[PDB]
Amino acid sequence: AEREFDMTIEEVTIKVAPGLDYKVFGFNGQVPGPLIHVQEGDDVIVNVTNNTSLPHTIHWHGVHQKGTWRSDGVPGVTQQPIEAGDSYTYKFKADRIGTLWYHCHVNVNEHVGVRGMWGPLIVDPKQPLPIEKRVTKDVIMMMSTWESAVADKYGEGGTPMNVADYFSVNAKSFPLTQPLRVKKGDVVKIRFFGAGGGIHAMHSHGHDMLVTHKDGLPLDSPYYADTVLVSPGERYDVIIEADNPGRFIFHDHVDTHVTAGGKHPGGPITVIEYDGVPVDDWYVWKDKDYDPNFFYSESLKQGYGMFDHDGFKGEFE
Amino acid sequence: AEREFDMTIEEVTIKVAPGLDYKVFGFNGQVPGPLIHVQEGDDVIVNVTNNTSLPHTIHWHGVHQKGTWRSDGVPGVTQQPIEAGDSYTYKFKADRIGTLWYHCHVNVNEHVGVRGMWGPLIVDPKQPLPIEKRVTKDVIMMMSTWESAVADKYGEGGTPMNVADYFSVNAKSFPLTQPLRVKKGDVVKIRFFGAGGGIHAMHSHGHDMLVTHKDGLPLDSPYYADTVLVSPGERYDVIIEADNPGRFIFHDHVDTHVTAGGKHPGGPITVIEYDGVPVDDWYVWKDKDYDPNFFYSESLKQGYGMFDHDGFKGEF
Amino acid sequence: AEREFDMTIEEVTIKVAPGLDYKVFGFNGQVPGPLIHVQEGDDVIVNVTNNTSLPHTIHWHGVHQKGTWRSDGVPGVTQQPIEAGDSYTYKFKADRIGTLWYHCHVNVNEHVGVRGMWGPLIVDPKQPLPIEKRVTKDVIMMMSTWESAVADKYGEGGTPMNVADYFSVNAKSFPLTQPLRVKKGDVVKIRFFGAGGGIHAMHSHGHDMLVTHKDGLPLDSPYYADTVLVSPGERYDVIIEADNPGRFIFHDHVDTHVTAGGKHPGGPITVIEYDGVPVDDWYVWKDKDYDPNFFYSESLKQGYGMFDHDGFKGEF
Ligand SMILES: [Cl-]
Ligand SMILES: [Cu+2]
Ligand SMILES: [Cu+2]
Ligand SMILES: [Cu+2]
Ligand SMILES: [Cu+2]
Ligand SMILES: [Cu+2]
Ligand SMILES: [Cu+2]
Ligand SMILES: [Cu+2]
Ligand SMILES: [Cu+2]
Ligand SMILES: [Cu+2]
Ligand SMILES: [Cu+2]
Ligand SMILES: [Cu+2]
Ligand SMILES: [Cu+2]
Repeated sequence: AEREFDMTIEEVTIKVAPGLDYKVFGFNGQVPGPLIHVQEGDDVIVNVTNNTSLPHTIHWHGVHQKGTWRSDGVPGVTQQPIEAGDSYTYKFKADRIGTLWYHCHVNVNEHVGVRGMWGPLIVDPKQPLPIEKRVTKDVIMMMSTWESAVADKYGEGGTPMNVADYFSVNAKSFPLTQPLRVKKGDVVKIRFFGAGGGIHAMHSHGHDMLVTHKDGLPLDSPYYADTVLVSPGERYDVIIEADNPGRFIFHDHVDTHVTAGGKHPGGPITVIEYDGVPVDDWYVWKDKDYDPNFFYSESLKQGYGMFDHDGFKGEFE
Repeated sequence: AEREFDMTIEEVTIKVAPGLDYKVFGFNGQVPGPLIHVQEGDDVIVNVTNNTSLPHTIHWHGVHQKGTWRSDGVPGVTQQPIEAGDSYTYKFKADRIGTLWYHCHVNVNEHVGVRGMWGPLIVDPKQPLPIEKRVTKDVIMMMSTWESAVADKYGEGGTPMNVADYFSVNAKSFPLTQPLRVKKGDVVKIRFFGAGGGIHAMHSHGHDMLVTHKDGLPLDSPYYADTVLVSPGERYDVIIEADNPGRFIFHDHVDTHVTAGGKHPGGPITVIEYDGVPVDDWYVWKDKDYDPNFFYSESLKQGYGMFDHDGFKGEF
Repeated sequence: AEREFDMTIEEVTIKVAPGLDYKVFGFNGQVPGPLIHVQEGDDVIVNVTNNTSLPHTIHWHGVHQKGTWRSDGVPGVTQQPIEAGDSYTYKFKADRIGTLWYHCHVNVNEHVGVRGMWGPLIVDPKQPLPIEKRVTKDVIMMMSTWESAVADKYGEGGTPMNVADYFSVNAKSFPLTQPLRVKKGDVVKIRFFGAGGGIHAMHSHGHDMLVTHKDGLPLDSPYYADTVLVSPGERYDVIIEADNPGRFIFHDHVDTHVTAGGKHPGGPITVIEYDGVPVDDWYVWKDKDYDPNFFYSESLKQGYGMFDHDGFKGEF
C-alpha cells in the first residue's frame, strides 16, 4: 500500500529528569519522534517541514533505499540539507523488514547525540516468526544519553570533550520513566535501540530474554540472555515470557548510567510490574501517574500509520 | 537439597594495586565475595548480617526468583534495604542454571562500581553439556574498575565525573594478579564476569576460546574467539584446550585498561603458565608467591557450599 | 611455503586529519603497517630492526605460536624487548586461518593506542567458505583513535586521563579517508579491526552486511547486521552484495566518533560509491584524489608476502 505522512521538525523543551529540562529538535515536537508502522512492501512517502532555525535531514536507518538512494538523507552525499523553513519529501519502498529507525543525519554528534532527533520505524514482515505470533505486548525502548552543560544551547554538545551525565529510555530518566505492566501469561516483545552515543547493558530481573533479531532481521540461532548490550545504531528484538509474577526491575547495568547529574538512582530504569502482585506502601512507584504508551505499546496495536504520543511531547517557546 | 549459608557485610580495606589500597564493603570481608556453588533445583537460604555503617541488599543476578520475588534484593521495589547492624534472609530455588553472580543493589554505581560488593554464584546443571564433561579446571575471572580519588571515603564514586584509573581481575591489578597454571592436556573452563562498570576485551594469547555459554546458558551455536568482549552484568563461559605449552599472556585488550594510575603495565593481566616450561631469568613472574585459588579453581572442586578465600580478605 | 621478509620500526610523522600531524612508530615507516598475506600452513620468518629510540616487540595476534611461544612478542613473558637499534627474528607457522593482525606489545596503551604500531596479517584458508570464493573485492578497515594533546610527544598518552578526540579508519579521519569504489554485482569482503583503544559501531547505508567470521574464524551461524560493534582486539569479517547502486555512506555510528577535534564531520567515514552513478556538484568527494589501495584491496590481489603502501608512509 502507499502510505504518506507529514512530519515537522520543531524546537521544543523536554523534561528528561527532575530538574533537567533539555532543548531538543523533536520530530512533530516530541522525543522519541512519532512511531511509523508499515507493512513489508509498502510504498512510504514522508513530507518533512523544518520549523527550526537550523538545517536537518532524515536518514532511514535500515532502509535499503533500493533504487532510491537520493532519499537516504545524508547531507553532501545524497542531498543538500533541509534548510530552516524548508520542506523535503522522502520516498522509499519498505522492502527491508523489522525494527528500523530514523534520525537526522546533519551534525549528528549533537542532533542525534543530545537533541533527540530520532524515532522508531517498524516494518512488519509478511512472514513473521512463529514466536512473533504469540506476542501479546510489543515494547519499544530507545536508549540515549544527555550532556547537562549544553541543555539550553543549540549548536553545542556531542563531543569527546563534553560530559554525558544523564541517561534515559525513551527520553526519560528514572523516576520519570514508566513501568512495563504485564500480566501472567503475557508474551512480551521488546525492541532495544541504541539511539544515542552510549552503550547500554540492558538487564531484566526475574526473566531471561530470548534474543531473536539483530538490527531487525531474525537470527537463525536465537539465544537466551539476561543482559543484552546495545551500542549506537544497533537494535535487538527479544522475547520475555511473563510467567513469573513479581515486581522486577529492568535496567541498564552500566554502573555510571544509573545516575542522574551525579546522583542515584536515575537513568534507564523501568519495572516489570505484574498486575496480580499486591502493592506495598514502600514501593517506589505506588500511585504512579501511569502512561500505558510510554513504550509505544498501545500505538503498536492501532494499525499501520504514523503515531504521535503526548507523553513524549515537549514545550514550545 | 536445602542449603543454608550465613554471610556478613564488613568494612575492610584491600590492596588492589601497588600504590592503591581501597576501602570496600566486602561480603564476608573479602573481594571477590565468597563463591556460592549449588546444584540446579536446590533451595537456597542466605542469612545476611550488615556489619557496616550503610544500608545494603543482595541481588542474585540471573536467579529468576520464581515464586520468591521478595528475595530479589532491590530496595524500594522488592524490599526495604538492610540497615546498618540489621540482618535479612534470602530464600530462593536455584532453578536457573549456570554462571550467575550476586551483588548489592543499593547505590549500585558506587557499591558495585568501586566498593567490591559482588561475588560468583555457580549453579551446576543436573545435566551438563558434553563439553563440560571434559573440563579439568574451572576458572572465575571477575573484572572491575577502580577510582583512586575516592579510595578512602565511602559515599563517593561511580559517576561519569569520576575517573576510573585502575583495572582488575578478581580485585587485583597486574602484577598483583596471579598466573593461571595449567598442564598440557588440561581442558579449561573460564567464566568471565562484567562485575564493575567497564567493558573488557579479554584476549588469550596462544589459544582460541570456544564460547559456550552466554549469561550462564548454553549456546546452541558456540563459536570460537581470541578476544571476548565482556560488558557490565554479562557473563561468558569459554573452553580453552591447553594443548600449546608455553607462557601465554591473557589480558584485557582495551588499551587504557592495561595501566594503573597512569603507568603501564597494570590491569587485568594474567599469564597461562604451563607446567614444565623453563623459567627465564627475565620472566616477570619468576619466583611468584603463588596462590592456586586466585581464580577459585580449588574452591570449585570442593562441592556445594559457600567458600571464603583468605587471599581475597581485606583488613579491618 | 617459507615466507621471509624484513621489517623495520621507524620514527615518522603522519597526517591523521587536516591540522593534525601525529608522531608514530611506523612499521616500515607507515601506518597501517605493511600488509602480510600468507597461506594456511606457511612458515613465516620476520626479521625486525628497531630504528627508533625506544624498545618494541611484535606480537602476532591470532597466531597460536604452536611450539613457538618464544616468538609471541611479549616483553618480560616470551622475550626481552628489542632495544633501540637492535634486531630480532620471529619465526612461526601460520596454522591459524583468517583475519589476524600484529602490533607492538611494549607500552601498548601508548604504542598501539596512539603510535600506530599495528598492521594486518591475512592467512588464506585452504578451504574458504563458498561465499568467500565469490568475493571480487577484499577490504581492510583498521579503526583507531588519537589524542591530539600528545601528537608531538612520544612517551605520553593512552591513559584514562588523556582525551581521545580524533578517530580514523586506516589512520585517516574523514575527509582524508578514501571512498570504497564498487561496481554493481561486486561481492565485497570487509574485514573490520579494533586496532586502537576505542569501540566502533560500523554501519553500512544502503546494504545489510552478512557477518561471516569472528576473529578470523568462520561462524557456524552467520547473521545479518546493518551495524557491527568492533572493540579492541576483535576482528569481524562481513560480506556485502553490491546490488544497490548509489552513494552510500559507511561509518562509525558512535556519535562522538564522527568528530575531529570537536568539529563535525570527521572520523571513520567512507562512502560506498558505485560506478556509473552521476555526480552532483555538491557531492563532498566529487573531486577526490583517489587511492584504490587505501583498504589494501589491490595489495590483497598480488600474491603472498609483505606489502608496503606509499599512501600510508610517514615523513621522517
Ligand atoms: Cl499477574
Ligand atoms: Cu538535525
Ligand atoms: Cu543510524
Ligand atoms: Cu543508516
Ligand atoms: Cu538490577
Ligand atoms: Cu551496598
Ligand atoms: Cu546484576
Ligand atoms: Cu539482576
Ligand atoms: Cu596481548
Ligand atoms: Cu612499541
Ligand atoms: Cu592484540
Ligand atoms: Cu594476542
Ligand atoms: Cu549514517
